[PDB]
Amino acid sequence: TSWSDRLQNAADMPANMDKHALKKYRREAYHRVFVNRSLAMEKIKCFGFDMDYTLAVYKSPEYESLGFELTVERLVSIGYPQELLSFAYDSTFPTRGLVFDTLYGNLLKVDAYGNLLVCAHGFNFIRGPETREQYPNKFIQRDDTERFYILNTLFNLPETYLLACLVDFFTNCPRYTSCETGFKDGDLFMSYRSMFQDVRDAVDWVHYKGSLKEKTVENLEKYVVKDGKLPLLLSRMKEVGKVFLATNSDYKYTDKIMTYLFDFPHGPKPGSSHRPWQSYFDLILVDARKPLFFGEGTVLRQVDTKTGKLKIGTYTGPLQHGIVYSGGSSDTICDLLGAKGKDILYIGDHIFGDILKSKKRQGWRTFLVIPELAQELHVWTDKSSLFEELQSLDIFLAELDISSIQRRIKKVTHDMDMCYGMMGSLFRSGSRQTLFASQVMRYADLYAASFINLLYYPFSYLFRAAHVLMPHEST
Amino acid sequence: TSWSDRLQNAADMPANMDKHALKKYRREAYHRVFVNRSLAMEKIKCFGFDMDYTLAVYKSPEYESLGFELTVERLVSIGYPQELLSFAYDSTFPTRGLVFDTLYGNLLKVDAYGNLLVCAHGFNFIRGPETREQYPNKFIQRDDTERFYILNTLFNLPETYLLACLVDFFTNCPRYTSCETGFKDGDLFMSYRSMFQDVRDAVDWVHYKGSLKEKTVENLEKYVVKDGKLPLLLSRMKEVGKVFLATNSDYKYTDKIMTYLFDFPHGPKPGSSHRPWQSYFDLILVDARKPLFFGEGTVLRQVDTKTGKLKIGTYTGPLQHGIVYSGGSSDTICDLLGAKGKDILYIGDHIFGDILKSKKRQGWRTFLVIPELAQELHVWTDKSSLFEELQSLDIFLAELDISSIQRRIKKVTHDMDMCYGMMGSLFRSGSRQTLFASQVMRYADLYAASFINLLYYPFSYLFRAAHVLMPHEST
Amino acid sequence: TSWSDRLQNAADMPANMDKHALKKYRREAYHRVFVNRSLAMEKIKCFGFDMDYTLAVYKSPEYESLGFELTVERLVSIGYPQELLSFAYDSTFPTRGLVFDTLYGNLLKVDAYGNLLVCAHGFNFIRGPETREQYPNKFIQRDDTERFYILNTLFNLPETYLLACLVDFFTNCPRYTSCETGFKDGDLFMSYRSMFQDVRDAVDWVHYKGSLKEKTVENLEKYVVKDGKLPLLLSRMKEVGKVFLATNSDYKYTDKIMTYLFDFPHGPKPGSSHRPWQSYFDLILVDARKPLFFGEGTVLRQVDTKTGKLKIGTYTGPLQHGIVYSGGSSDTICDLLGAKGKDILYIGDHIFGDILKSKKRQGWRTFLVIPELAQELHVWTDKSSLFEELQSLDIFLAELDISSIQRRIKKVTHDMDMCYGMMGSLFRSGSRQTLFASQVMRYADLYAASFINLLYYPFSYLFRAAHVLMPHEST
Amino acid sequence: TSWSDRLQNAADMPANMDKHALKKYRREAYHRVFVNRSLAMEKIKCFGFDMDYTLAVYKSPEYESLGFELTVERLVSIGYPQELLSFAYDSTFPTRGLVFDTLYGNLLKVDAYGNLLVCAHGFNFIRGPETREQYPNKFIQRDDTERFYILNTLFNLPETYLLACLVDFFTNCPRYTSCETGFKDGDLFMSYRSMFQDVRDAVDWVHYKGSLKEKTVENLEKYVVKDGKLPLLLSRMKEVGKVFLATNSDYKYTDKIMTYLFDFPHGPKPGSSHRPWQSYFDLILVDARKPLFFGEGTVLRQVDTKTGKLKIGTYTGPLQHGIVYSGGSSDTICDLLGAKGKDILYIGDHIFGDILKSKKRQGWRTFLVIPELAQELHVWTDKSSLFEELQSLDIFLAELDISSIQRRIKKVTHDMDMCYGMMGSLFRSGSRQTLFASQVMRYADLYAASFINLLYYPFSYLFRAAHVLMPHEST
Ligand SMILES: [Mg+2]
Ligand SMILES: [Mg+2]
Ligand SMILES: [Mg+2]
Ligand SMILES: [Mg+2]
Repeated sequence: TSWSDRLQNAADMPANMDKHALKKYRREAYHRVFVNRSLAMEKIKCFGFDMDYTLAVYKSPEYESLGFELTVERLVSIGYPQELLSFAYDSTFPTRGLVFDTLYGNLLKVDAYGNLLVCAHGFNFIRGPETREQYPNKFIQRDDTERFYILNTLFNLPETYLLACLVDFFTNCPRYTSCETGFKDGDLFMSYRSMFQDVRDAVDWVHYKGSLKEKTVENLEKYVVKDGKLPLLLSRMKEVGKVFLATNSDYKYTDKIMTYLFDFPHGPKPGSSHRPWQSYFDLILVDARKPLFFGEGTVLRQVDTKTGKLKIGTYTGPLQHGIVYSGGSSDTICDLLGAKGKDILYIGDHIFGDILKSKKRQGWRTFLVIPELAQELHVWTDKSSLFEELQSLDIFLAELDISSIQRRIKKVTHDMDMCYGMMGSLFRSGSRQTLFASQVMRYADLYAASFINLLYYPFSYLFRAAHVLMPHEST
Repeated sequence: TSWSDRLQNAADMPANMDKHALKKYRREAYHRVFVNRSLAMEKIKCFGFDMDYTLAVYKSPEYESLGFELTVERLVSIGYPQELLSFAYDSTFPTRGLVFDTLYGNLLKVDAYGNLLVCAHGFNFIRGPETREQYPNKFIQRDDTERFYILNTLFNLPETYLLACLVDFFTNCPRYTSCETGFKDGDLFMSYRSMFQDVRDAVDWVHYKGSLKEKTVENLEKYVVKDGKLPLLLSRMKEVGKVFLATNSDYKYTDKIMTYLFDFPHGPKPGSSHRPWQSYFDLILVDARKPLFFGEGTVLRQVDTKTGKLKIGTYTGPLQHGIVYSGGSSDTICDLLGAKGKDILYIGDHIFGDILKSKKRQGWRTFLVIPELAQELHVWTDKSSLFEELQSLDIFLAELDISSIQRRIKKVTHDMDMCYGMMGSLFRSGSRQTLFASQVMRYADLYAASFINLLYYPFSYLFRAAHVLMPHEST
Repeated sequence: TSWSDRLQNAADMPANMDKHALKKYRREAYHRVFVNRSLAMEKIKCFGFDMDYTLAVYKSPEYESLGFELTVERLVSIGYPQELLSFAYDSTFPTRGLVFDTLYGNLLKVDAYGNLLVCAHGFNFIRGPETREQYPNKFIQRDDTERFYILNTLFNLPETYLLACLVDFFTNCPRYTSCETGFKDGDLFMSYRSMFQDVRDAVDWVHYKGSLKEKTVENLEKYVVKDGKLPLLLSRMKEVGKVFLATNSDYKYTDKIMTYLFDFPHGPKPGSSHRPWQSYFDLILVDARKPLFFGEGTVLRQVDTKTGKLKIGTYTGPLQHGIVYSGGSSDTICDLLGAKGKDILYIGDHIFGDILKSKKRQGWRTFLVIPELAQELHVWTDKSSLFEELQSLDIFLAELDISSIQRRIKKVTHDMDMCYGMMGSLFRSGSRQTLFASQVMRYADLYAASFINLLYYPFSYLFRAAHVLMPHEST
Repeated sequence: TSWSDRLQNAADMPANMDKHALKKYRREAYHRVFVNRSLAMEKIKCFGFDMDYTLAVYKSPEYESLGFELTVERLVSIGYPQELLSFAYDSTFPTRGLVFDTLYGNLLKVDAYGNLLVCAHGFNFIRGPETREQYPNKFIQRDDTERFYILNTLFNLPETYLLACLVDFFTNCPRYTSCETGFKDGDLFMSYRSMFQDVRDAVDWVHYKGSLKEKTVENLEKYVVKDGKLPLLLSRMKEVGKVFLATNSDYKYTDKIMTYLFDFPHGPKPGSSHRPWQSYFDLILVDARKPLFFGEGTVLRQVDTKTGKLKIGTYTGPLQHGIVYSGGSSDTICDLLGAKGKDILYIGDHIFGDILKSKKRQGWRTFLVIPELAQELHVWTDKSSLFEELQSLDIFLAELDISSIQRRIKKVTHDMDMCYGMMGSLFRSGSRQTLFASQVMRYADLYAASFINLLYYPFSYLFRAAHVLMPHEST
C-alpha cells in the first residue's frame, strides 16, 4: 500500500453533496483540511493552482521507479558503470526533505535549526558518536547552498534513493578507494560533489530532453491519479470567485495532463456535458518559473494554443477569452484578476517554490498539498501507542539511573520511525520535528493530503487555528 | 516608572542564597527565566556575554534622552533647522522593533509575515483603509533591506522617536511641501530615504566620534545600572565552566564600563576581596563585529592592555593569562576554549546580531535579555482583564451582526495596547504577535528581563519547554 | 573571389624548401608574418593552436551561407515569419567586428574609443547628423555589454547579415509598426534586444544541437580548406619544441576535422608515411572554454578516445602518451609541458578569447590568424591610389574654403571603403582605424592571413618591430 | 633642482602676448603641448579643470615631505615602532606609477603588459634571475587589484618611498623575522598586505582627518606654486567658451587654495581689477568623486557658500549665478552647460580618475598635466647621447658574440635610468615604455608639463598627430 493507493481510493468515489455527509466525511483525518493560521474562506476571491503533484498526482511507486530507471540509464549512457543498471527503486528507503551533504556524501534528516536527526552514508546509518567525526556539534548550516542540497519535492524521491545507491555501490566495489570526500579509481577522482551534480544533471535531462514525459503520457492511467471530484470542486470555486493555473510545466505537457484529468464522460457532475479543462480557469499561465515568478518574474509571453509554440514578442494585451500566458510574474495574476495577495489562496506542493516564496514575497494565502500525508496519518494513528509511550518517557526523564532511561528513548524512537520507512517520518524523528515539518507550520496556512479535501467544507467556512502565546504570556 | 526602574529595584538587593529563597523568588514572573526550547544547564560548558544592554543596562529614559539630544545637535550642526533643538525625547512614543519605511516615511509595527499592525506617519496613526493607499494588501517584504530598516535594539529608541519628530516637523512647517516620498523647499528635495540616512549617520557619529561615551563615562551612576549580584553570578559560572566576553565595543570603553560594573568594596559576595573585572573571564574579546563574527569574522588581533591600542599584526599565540583579543571569529572562542556550539550559552540583547546569527550559523545555545520585559510583564499582568476579554471576543466571533462585534475587537485592542505606549507592546498588537515576538520564540532558547535571573536557578537545572505538535498530530 | 579562395590557392601548393625560395616567397605580402612587437622565435619552446578558423579554415561563402540557412530555418521553426526563408546570405554586406546595439537595432563600426564610424539600420546607412538623434556625441560605451554585442569572429558573419535582414524585413513589412526600440504587431512587442537574443540563441543551437556539424562533416571538401603544408609545419615545430592543441570544440568534432586536415596519402612531406593527426601533438586539450581557460578554467577531465565520452571523475595523472584532456586551464599546459608563458606562442583567430585574454592574463606570446587579410591586402594594394589621395587631403586640410574640402574627404573615404564591402574594411574606415585594428596592434605580437606563413621563416628568425616613441620623446 | 623648481621658474614670468613671442616660446620643449590624437581647439566649447596638481601644483619636495612626515607620525601614533620617526623623505627614490605587490612586498615598475622592468624589495633592487623565484615568467596580472596597487598620483609619492622604508626597516631590524609574505615578531605576524593597508589608511587619514590641509593652508607660499598667468588663461578661455571646475576636494579647501591661486594685486593682466576666483568659472562643482563621477555619480547637492556646509536635500534648480554644486555626475556638466562630450576638454593630472575614465566612459577630450615632465624633459634632452647609443645597440643586436652585447645593453639602460632617480624615468626603463607611458599615449589627447602651455597657442590651433598605420598597411 503506497500513499497514492490511499489517494486513488477516495478518488474513485463520486461526491455525495448532502451537507451532513460532507460535515461527517470531513472529520475523518484523511480528508481534513488542517489549519496553521486562521483563514476565512469568504475572504478568498481567487483560487490558484500548481499542476504537478497538486492537480496531477503521480501514482507511487510506479512513477518514482520510471524516473529512477531513466535517470540510471542516462548516467550509464554518459559513462557510469554498467552495474547501475541492476539498481531497482525501493520506495521504503527515501523520505522527502532530506539534505544531501556534497562534501562527505551523506543523506541527512535535520530539524529546523539544522541539528542532525538521521545520517546515512549509503545504506549505513551513522550513529551519534561517529557522526561527530564529520559533524562536530552535530549541526549543519542548512543555508550553505554550495554544500547542501535539500531534496524537497516528490520529484527528488528517485534521486534520494539513487544517491544512497551510488555511495553504497562505489564504497563496496573493489575497483575504487573511498576517501573522505569521494572515490579514487587510479588517476580519476570522483568527488561526492561531482557525483551529486551528475545525478542532478541526469534528473533534469530525463525531465526536459529524455523520455519521461513521453512514457508518462502514453500510459496516463498507469502513472497519474484521476478523480471525478476535481472538475466538481473547480466549478464550485468558479461560482464564488476566480480560478487560475500557474504552473512551471510547458503548454504541451500541461494540455496532455490536464485533458486527462478531465477525461470523464460528463462535466463537473455525472450527467453534465463534458467541458474542456480550459473552461474551468479564468487565467492559465504556463512556464511560470516559480519562485522567480514571485519576484521580478520573466517577460509575459502568449502561447499559440494551436501549435504549442510561444508567439514572438512580449504580450501587451488585456486578459481576453481563450488566451494562455507564458512567463510573467505573480503581479500578472494580481493585475489581470484585480486581486490583492490575501484574496488569493495558492494551492501547491512545493514547500519552497510554491508556498514559502508566495507567502514571504507577496503575502499570498497558502494551501500545501502533502500527498504522503495519507500514509503518514495511517502510521501515526495506528501506532499512536508508541508515540504516547514516547511522550511519557520524555517527561519522567525530566523529573530525574538515566543510564538506562535514555536507552529506552533511543530504542523507542527508532522503532516508531521504522514504521514509516528507513528514513522515518516526513514530519519528525521521535519527539523532534523536521525542517520540513517546521516549514509546513510556518508558511502553509492550510495543508491536506489532497486539495480535494476542500470539497467537504462549506462555501464560507472559517478555518480556525489556536492563538499562540509566548512563555511569559501564559505564566 | 521606566523599565530600568524595575531592573534597578531588584539590583539594589544582595542575594539571599538559601535554596528555598531562590526557588520561591524565582517563581515571581519578573525574575523567571522563560524557556522556548528545553535546555540542560548541566550540558553548558561555556557562558558567553555581550556587554551593552546585557551586562551594562543603561538607565531609561536618561540614556535615550542623552543620545537623542546629541543626535539632534549633530543634525543641526550639519544644516538641519534650529527648531530640532526644541525636540525633547518622549519615552512613551517608541516601541522597539518598529520598521521605518524609507519610501513613504512611516514607522510600521509588523507581524512575522510583514502584515501591518500599526502605521504612523509622524504622530498621525493611519487607520486601515488609508494605509491601503500606500500598502495595498497591508503587507511589506520585510527583507527588502534597501527600503525597510528594522529598529531592533535599545540603541534605536532615540532614532525611532526622532524619525517621527522630523516627519511631524517637516509636515507641519509651512516652509516645506509634502510629497509622497519627501519634502520640497523650493529647489531642494529631501526624500524620506535621504532624511533617514542622515539620522542613521548622526546616531553612528555620536556613538563613535561625538561625545556620548564621554558624557556616559563621566556620570556612570546617572546612566548605567550597577548590581552587586553580577560579580556573584559570574564567579558561580566560573566554578561550573568557562566564562567569556565577546562585545562589539572597543577596549577602552569596555574597561571603563566593566570596571564600574564591579565597583563595589567587595568581591563576589560582601566580605570578599574585590577583584578586577578581567579575572572573572577566561577569554575577553573586544571589537567583535557581530554578526560578521559568526561567519568569517575578521583577523585576530591582540589588545595592548596598557595603552588600549591594538598591537600591530595578527595574533598567532595561544590563550594565555592576561591576554585580550580584538576581532577574530566565533571559531576563535570554540578553539581557544575547546568548545562545540551547543556547549555555549551566549547571553545578549541583539535579537539579530547576538541571538539569531549565533543560532543559525553556529548552533550556539542562546539567552536573550529583554530589558523592557519588566515593564511589559507589569502591564500584561495588571491589565490581564482586557486580554481575557479579547480572547473571549475572538472566539464568539468564530461561532457567528459582526458589524458591531469587530468594532469591540478594534476598540479593545487599541486600549489594551495604549497601556504600553503609543506604539503598543513590544510583543503584540491585540491578539496578533509582532515580528520581534516571533523571533524571540524562534531563536532565543531562553529569555528573561535580565541575565541575573539565572542566579535563582540551581547549578544543573533543566529548563523545560512544551513539545510542539502539528495540527494533524493532535487530531 | 572570396578571401578563402586566396587561402585555398596558396594551399594547393607543395612547399619548395630551398632557403632562397622561402626568403623570396616570404616577402610577398600575402605570405608575410606581420610584427607588432619583436619576437625571437628561438625563445619559443611551445607552439599552441586553436582549431576552428586557425587550423581548419572554412571556405567562404559556402560555410557562412550554410550557417545562415540553418539559423534562419531554426528561427522560422520557433515562430518567426515564413518570409525569412527567402533571405539568402550575401557576403558583400557584413564586415567582422561590428557592434550590434540592442537598444536601437543598429549595426555599428566603431574605433578604439567607441566613436561611430558607420551606422546601419537594416540596410539604410545613417549619415552623420541623423545618428546624433540616437547617439549624441557620436559615441558608445563599448564595454556596456548589456547593450552592445561585438560580432568578433568569423562565426558571427551569418548573424551580422541576418540582424540587418530582420531589421530590414520588419521595418518594411506592413504587419508591423516601427518604434524606437522595436516593432509592434498588435498586442505583441518585439524589442530589438529580444530579437537579438533569439538570433544568438539560434546560432548557438545550430552549432550545438542542430545539423551544422553534420552537414559540415559529410562534405568536408565543400566546407573546409585542406593544405598539405600544415603537416609539414607541425613536424618542423616538433623538432624545435613542443606542440599543443587547445580548442573549444569537443573531441568527436575535433577528430573528424583534424583527421581530414591530415588526409593526404603521405606524412609531413610527399613520400613519407602518413601519420595520425594525434602524433603531431605533445598535448591535446579539447573543451577548453577559452577565455575562462585563461583564468581558473574548469576541472581537468580525460577523454575516452575510443568512445568520445569523458571518463567520469577528475584526471589526476601525469602527461602520458595517448592521453586527451578535456577542460582544465592554461596552467594545465604550463605545468604539463614545463613552460612559462613567454615560452608559448599561441596561434588563434579569436582576438578576444584566444589573443587578448592569453596576453593580459598569462603573458603568453600571441599569433593572430586573420583569414580575410588575403582579400584585405589585395584591395589595399590594388586601390592604394585612393588611400594616397586620402592622406594628401588629410594634410592640406591642416594647413588651412574647407566647405568643399571636407566633401572630398567624405567622398573619397566612402568609395575607398566600398571596394571592401558595404561595411568597408575590417581595419579602417577612411583614415580612421577600427576597434578591431586597434586590438590587433595591441594584443597580437604577430599576425598573418594564415599561420602557414610561419613555414617561410627560418628556425630562429627574430621578428622585429619598430620601437615606439612618445611625442615628447621624438621632439 | 626639483621638478616644481622648473614650473615655478616659468611661473614667475608675466606673459608677453606678442603673437611671434608665443609661437617662438611655444617651440621650446618645456612649454610645448604634446599631441597624441589630433584636436581642433576651435571645436572645444567647454574647458574643465581638476584642482590638485592641475591648477594647484604643490612644490616638491616640501609637500611630499610634509605628507610623509604626517603619515609616519600617524603610523607611530597607532603603534608602529618609534624608529619610523627617523625616516626622512628622499625625493630621489620614488617614481610615480609603480606597482606595490602586497603579497611579497615589492615595488615594481611594469610595462603595459605587466612585464617586470624593475623590482625593488625595500632598497634592494632584485636582478633578473632572482625575480623569477617570485615572478616566474617575469609578469604580473596588473588588473588583479586585490594583490596589486598602482601608485598613480603625485599624492602617492610619500607612500611609495614609505613602503620601501618599512620593508627595509623590518627586514634589517633584529626584532623581526622575514618570511615570504611578511614579518614575524614572536606571536604577531605582519603581512605585507596588512602593512600596506595601514600605510594607505594613514595617508587617507592625514588628508581627511589629520593636519595636512591645515599646515598646507597656513604656509601656502611654502607649499603651492602660484602663477600670474593662470588668471590670464582662464579669462581667455571664457571668451571662446565656457569654463568649469570639477574637483574631488571639498568647498572649504577648494576656496582657500583657489583664492591663493588668484591672490595678485591685479586681475587677469597687470593693471586690471582683481576678481574673485569664482568669477572665472561658469560651473563650479566640488566633491566630485571621480571616477564614479563619470558613471552614475552621486546626488547633486548645493553648497551653502557662506558656511561651507552642504544644504540639506537634493538640488533641483537650474544653473544660476553664484551657485556651487556638490556631487552629481559628468552628465550634470553636459546638461547644465549644453555640451556633448567632444565639446569638452577636461584638464587634469589623474591618468585614471581624470583622463582614462572621462575618455572611455563619456568620450570627453582630455588634457593630461604631468608636472614631472619638466625635469623628465631636461634629463632626456641633456643625456640624449646615451639613448642614441641605446637605439644603436638595439639594432646591431638584431643583425647578429652577444654574450657581451647584451651586457652593454643592460649596462647602458641602468645608467641612463639612474639620471632620473633610483626608480628611473616615469616613461621608460631603457628601450621599454612603462604602463604609465602607455596610458598617456592611449587616453590623453594632449599632455604637457603644465596646462599653462595652452596660453602659447592661438585661439583655434589644430593640434595634429601623425596618423597610425598597421604593419601590413605600410608594407
Ligand atoms: Mg508541483
Ligand atoms: Mg548589546
Ligand atoms: Mg577559432
Ligand atoms: Mg588632481
